[PDB]
Amino acid sequence: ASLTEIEHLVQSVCKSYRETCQLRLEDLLRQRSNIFSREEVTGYQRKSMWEMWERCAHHLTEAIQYVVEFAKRLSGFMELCQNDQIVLLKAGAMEVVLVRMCRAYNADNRTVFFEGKYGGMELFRALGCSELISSIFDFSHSLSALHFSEDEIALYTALVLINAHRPGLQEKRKVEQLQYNLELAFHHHLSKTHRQSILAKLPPKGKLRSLCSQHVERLQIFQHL
Ligand SMILES: C[C@H](CCC(=O)NCc1ccc(OCCN2CCOCC2)cc1)[C@H]1CC[C@H]2[C@@H]3CC=C4C[C@@H](OS(=O)(=O)O)CC[C@]4(C)[C@H]3CC[C@]12C
Repeated sequence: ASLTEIEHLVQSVCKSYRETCQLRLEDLLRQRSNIFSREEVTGYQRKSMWEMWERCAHHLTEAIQYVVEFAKRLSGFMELCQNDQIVLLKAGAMEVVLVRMCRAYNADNRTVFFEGKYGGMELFRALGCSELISSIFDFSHSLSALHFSEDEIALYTALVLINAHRPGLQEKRKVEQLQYNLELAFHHHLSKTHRQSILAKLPPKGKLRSLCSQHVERLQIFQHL
């Protein structure tokens, strides 16, 4: 790859990310003081497990659909075979959503933007799996310490998705090549902006995977990508 190719790849990834965010960062930041009242937190906790899962499942489906659009606009992804596109999305879409969450996360009070306001992990009590939700909130907290720019999140999430070690891939070296060009792009961007230090601070692949619920993987969205 040339300097021109790598610079064009950086631009493509960052443009795709920009066009596939549901919410604008500036709006998310302005809304930080808009926190659910105790009455509203109560209302969420009052819902049945099913009622809460129906709401959350829909929001996650939408989030996943934005990740799919992100992938489609990523230079090189649509050139991979259909099997591999699907394998990568199945294994990585939720991981991308969990990274994207830090944009909607407020480290100051440990809240996430959800249905129009900020709320803590106690909003999600009716779902059960309290340890997992805590672990998810802890994960966003750790990511928040890095102070990612949007271009950084864009390049990092591209690499979360384009992982040549996902079991079930049928063009392994082709995915390896795209992954490598994305590695070049990410490392390039970080060197030029003097941000190489974040490489050592990024959570490992295994960490992201452990945060993905079985219940998410069973959502019908994964049969209709
Ligand atoms: C953390 C939360 C829970 C996830 C989870 O997995 N919890 C474990 C669990 C527990 C029980 C369960 O259910 C059992 C009940 N059973 C199941 C079997 O059937 C019977 C009932 C299922 C799962 C999720 C839910 C919604 C997620 C938001 C959805 C959308 C966005 C927008 C996006 O903006 S953008 O600009 O970037 O695009 C940024 C991200 C953000 C903020 C998301 C952030 C994350 C959130 C809060």
